[PDB]
Amino acid sequence: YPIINFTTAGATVQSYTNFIRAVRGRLTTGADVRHEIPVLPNRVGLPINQRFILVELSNHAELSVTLALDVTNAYVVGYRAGNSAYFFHPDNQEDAEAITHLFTDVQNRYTFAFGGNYDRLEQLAGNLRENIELGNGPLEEAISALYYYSTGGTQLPTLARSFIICIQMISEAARFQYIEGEMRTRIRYNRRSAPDPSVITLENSWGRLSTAIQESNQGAFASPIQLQRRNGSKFSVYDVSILIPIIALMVYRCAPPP
Amino acid sequence: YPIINFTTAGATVQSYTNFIRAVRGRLTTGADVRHEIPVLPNRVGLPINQRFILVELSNHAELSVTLALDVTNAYVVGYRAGNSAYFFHPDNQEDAEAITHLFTDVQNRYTFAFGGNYDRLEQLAGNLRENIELGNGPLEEAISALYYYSTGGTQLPTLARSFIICIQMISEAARFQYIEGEMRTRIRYNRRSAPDPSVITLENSWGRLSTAIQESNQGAFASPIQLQRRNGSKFSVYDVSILIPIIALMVYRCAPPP
Repeated sequence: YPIINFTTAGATVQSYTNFIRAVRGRLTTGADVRHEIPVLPNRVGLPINQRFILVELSNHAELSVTLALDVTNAYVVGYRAGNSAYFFHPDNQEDAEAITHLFTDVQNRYTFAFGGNYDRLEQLAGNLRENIELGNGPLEEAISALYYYSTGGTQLPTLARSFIICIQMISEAARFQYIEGEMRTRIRYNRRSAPDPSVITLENSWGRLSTAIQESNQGAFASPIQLQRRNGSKFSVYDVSILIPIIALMVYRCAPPP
Repeated sequence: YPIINFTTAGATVQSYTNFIRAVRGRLTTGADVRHEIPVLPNRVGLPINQRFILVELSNHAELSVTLALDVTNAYVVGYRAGNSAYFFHPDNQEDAEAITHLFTDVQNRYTFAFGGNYDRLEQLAGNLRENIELGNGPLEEAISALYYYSTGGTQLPTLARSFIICIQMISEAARFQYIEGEMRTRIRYNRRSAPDPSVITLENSWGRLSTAIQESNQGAFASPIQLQRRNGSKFSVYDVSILIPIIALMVYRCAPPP
């Protein structure tokens, strides 16, 4: 499977930008663009040989970890650290079967009993997304926490907090140009901050937006989608136009009409 | 006032294309673009020195006539042929006052008792738009009919039929890329044909479309606009997106929101 590498050591908005750009390029085929927004491959018919891409993250402590992303949704399915492999609980049989093709050479393959959705992970971490700080520093630390879990070194709540960080800085940033933009700013000023309501609402709405756009009438939504501005105020979306510069990838919801 | 010249003598899709492109360039300031579609100047505040542009049409018989277009709507207000000037009946006082600045040097200025809208003109011509043929040949003839009206040579129904032709090949073609496209085809194959339902519906809907677009929610229309395909079948418009490559200019309906 394709591997993309990134290192938090001495990262810059440019090195981070190139990274997210490469991930997007690996996730999508260019075969499906809907209102200038690329759609991810459809799960039905997709061969396993083209089901995942790996992201090898390294940090300043010289520790490495490899995350596995499912190409049909940009979801982090599991990771490899040294000799072990951990996978979130598959939510179906095809998925439980697909992940058997990953990190086939690791000696210890483990499957968590919990899944990788935010609700579960915020529960296991004891903090909400609004409270977990994002930035290069938090990512640097997450690579170590994820790495040392494999050696008895990391606690369950820290494993969960670390995934929450990795998922927003990689998968969420790859899906939304808006969110990747928020990360680039944290990196530029070396800030470390929790995500505001705009980031969180977009994260929560990715699937609804992907459906609304794909089933819009010439780009017009049948019913508006309410989002939030950085200052917490509501803001309705009625057309795919305002989202073109905000959303980068869409999950496959339906075939395009003639 | 700016003058654009066109000659039907030996015209080609290219010479016709350059012409309509030049007219559009004179009509609009570039100061107002709404969803990638230029909006014509607003009548309120517009100085008379920037109220019109003249189109000097010449034909193979070496006859010339100069049409006057109102910049705020691309409407043909009148023409000059030799020593005389004819103006459709102004529908208000500012307009009756504005046209007093045109063809000030002609010796005989006449103002028709009828206006220049299609309904009136189809009545005076004794035929509907669907029945009057369009092409370079029909335009060539219209320049002569319009020219000889000034010398007792043309009959009222022929004057009206000739305006109907000039207006669709100049004003209507300048407003819609779609309609200019239909003319380019007539010219290329030297066809001469009456306009189909698609052309006519677009002509009829220019003002509604200009309002719907300008008052759309992020490009979404509050209520759909029904148009017709070349084969007479209805086709609903819900978003400004499908019109971007169809409509070239819009009449000013309202100020753009923040």
